[PDB]
Amino acid sequence: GMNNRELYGNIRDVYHLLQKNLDKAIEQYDISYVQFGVIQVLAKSGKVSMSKLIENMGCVPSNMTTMIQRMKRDGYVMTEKNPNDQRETLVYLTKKGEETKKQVDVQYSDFLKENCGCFTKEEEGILEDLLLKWKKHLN
Amino acid sequence: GMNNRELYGNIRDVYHLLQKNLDKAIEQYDISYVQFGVIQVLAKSGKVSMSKLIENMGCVPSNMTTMIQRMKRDGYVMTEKNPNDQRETLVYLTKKGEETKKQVDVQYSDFLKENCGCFTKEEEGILEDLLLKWKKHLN
Repeated sequence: GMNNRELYGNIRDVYHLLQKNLDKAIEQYDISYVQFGVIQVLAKSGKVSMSKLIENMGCVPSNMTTMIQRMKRDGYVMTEKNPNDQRETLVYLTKKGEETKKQVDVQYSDFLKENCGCFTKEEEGILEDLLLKWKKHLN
Repeated sequence: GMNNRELYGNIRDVYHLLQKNLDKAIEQYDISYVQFGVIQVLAKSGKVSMSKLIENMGCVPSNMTTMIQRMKRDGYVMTEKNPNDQRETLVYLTKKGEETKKQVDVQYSDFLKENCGCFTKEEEGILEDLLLKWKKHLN
């Protein structure tokens, strides 16, 4: 009902304020949350496939191939055809992108503190329980 | 720290499971959350501008103009140049899109119940308080 609808709305609003505030925080590095996400994904995993990257993206945009090409010319990522399967593209961080991650992690750390630090320790425990209960229900 | 980072992660994960589950729910109507969003925005407001629509989108995709053209050929929305300002495009729902909203609202109502109804009434009140506290902090 209106209680369920009000809850869906509150969770989206908080999520959207968090992306807005993260984008503000990483602004200086000429990247947005979407490019930042790719850099985080590609640092953890090694040289993965385009498909693996799309799968590992928590949220996939409506222009991945275009968006990666932009990152390719910018010098953050490098793409190459897999010598085994010619219809597959492997993607990985360049030295510059590796260095860009290091520099952005400092602003990201500050982002999490300044934006996810408003609750008391008691409230954090309550919020954690409730959000994990919600995950189990949805998957 | 790790508490702040774990909280950011939990809120994103729940949000992403909600879009996944909504897309599954509205699948039959040949639309995704992004097209559904536009239909909801355009039903509430009347004939708005492309800019107004982009602003009123809680989350704006990386291909609005392309994505609206797709909805234009599909017959959900209609676009026209404003006779006052020629460099401005006005957008609005067609009869089909108006009818599509009616039919999707039934599945959306079921989506909210099946996905945002897992908490007790006591928990709903606690979750509401915590999420509103988070909004005030972020804006």
